[PDB]
Amino acid sequence: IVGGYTCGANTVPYQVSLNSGYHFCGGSLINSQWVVSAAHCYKSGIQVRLGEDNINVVEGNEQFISASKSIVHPSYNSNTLNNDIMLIKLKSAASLNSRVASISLPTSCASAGTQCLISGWGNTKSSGTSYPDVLKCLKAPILSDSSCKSAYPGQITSNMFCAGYLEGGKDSCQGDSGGPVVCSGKLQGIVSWGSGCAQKNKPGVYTKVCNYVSWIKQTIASN
Ligand SMILES: NC[C@H]1CC[C@H](C(=O)O)CC1
Ligand SMILES: [Ca+2]
Repeated sequence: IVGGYTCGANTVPYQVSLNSGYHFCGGSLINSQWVVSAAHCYKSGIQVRLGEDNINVVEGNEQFISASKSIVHPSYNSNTLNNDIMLIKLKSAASLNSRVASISLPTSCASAGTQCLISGWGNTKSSGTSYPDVLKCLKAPILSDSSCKSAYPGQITSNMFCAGYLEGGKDSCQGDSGGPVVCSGKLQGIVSWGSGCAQKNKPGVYTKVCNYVSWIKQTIASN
């Protein structure tokens, strides 16, 4: 997260870290057994880390649970990142508490201009590299579809939206992939892709979760 702030320990209790020897992506807990992340975060051997603040220090509220299965969206296209969504099942149910909590799925899509919270352990520098260790947060609005498509002509599908600031300075960044965009208490986005971080006219692009709620619910119910 570039241009954000330190969330505060466990203030985003649905935020998870995906770990394969090291943190490599975010995700969002949607019930005690299931996490939603980006399909481009897929790999084998994932451990889901819940209740994290400092990802380099055991602080006492963590739960580390291996994934038993991953399900990439059937229509995911790795070249264009269309349908950049994946479900991860936990081998044992998380113990839900005030610091480890699920986020509700959308009942409808959110409007342009709605303010959202984006969070993650990614790079905090728009030029160069610095990783923060504690969870960073950013308040950012959903941008109009026309401004999104103007920023990335030929690349935005109906399964994507932009959020952030066309003037730059505040954005998601490397290592935030797969993490949440929450608006009005619902998981509306997944950190998906962009061009650089916090550059003018290059906002972050997010998977449009509201298009996937039926697939999420049916997939969880059958797996
Ligand atoms: N600034 C958006 C940001 C989205 C994730 C991406 C990635 O890490 O794959 C990097 C760019
Ligand atoms: Ca920790």
